[PDB]
Parts: sequence; structure tokens; C-alpha cells
Amino acid sequence: ERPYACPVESCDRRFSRSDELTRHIRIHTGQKPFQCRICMRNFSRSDHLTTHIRTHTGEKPFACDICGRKFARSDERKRHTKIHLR
DNA sequence: AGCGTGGGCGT
DNA sequence: TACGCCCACGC
Ligand SMILES: [Zn+2]
Ligand SMILES: [Zn+2]
Ligand SMILES: [Zn+2]
Repeated sequence: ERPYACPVESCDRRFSRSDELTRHIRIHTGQKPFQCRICMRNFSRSDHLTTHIRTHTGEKPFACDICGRKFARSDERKRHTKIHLR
């Protein structure tokens, strides 16, 4: 069930967890509490800040098992590994 | 390709 | 509640 409803008028979104509603509300408030120290851009989410920072540093923690090519994000690696199929 | 950013959730 | 994985949609 999703007992936690968004109280903003135009919005009919609901959530299973209260913290997910609190995160969602930032969309409506525009709150972007996490600032990149390098370029000063602000982000809604701390995890998205971390991956953004890799655009500046070149850090690529995730290597393809088949070919060893490195990526900044796990989902980016995932999208890549499939190219090695038939 | 590079990468923003919500969806759902384990801890 | 925060932190931060995965997952997913969308340029
Ligand atoms: Zn809402
Ligand atoms: Zn930055
Ligand atoms: Zn590969």
C-alpha cells in the first residue's frame, strides 16, 4: 500500500514510505541541498551529486567483465555489457 | 555516449 | 529521517 500522499494540489502521487514522500516534496519546493564543490551546481540528491562529481574527476569505478572498459556508473556499465552478445 | 534525475528500497 | 545502491526513463 501507499499510505503517504503528496499534499500538493496538482499532485496525486502516493508512497509506501514516508521518507520517499519527503524526498518527492523537494521537486515541488525546488530544494537542492547538495552542492558540487567543483562547479557549484546544486542537486536534489546526495547520490546523484556523487556520480555527477565523477564528470569532473574522471573516476570510473565500474569495469566491464568481458572487456575491462571502465564506467562512472553501474547502470552505464550494465547498458554496455550487453553489446558483447550475439 | 555522457549523464541528469526520479523509483523503490535495504540498511 | 539519512545514505547510497540498483533500477529505470529520458534526453
Ligand atoms: Zn507531489
Ligand atoms: Zn560539478
Ligand atoms: Zn565490455
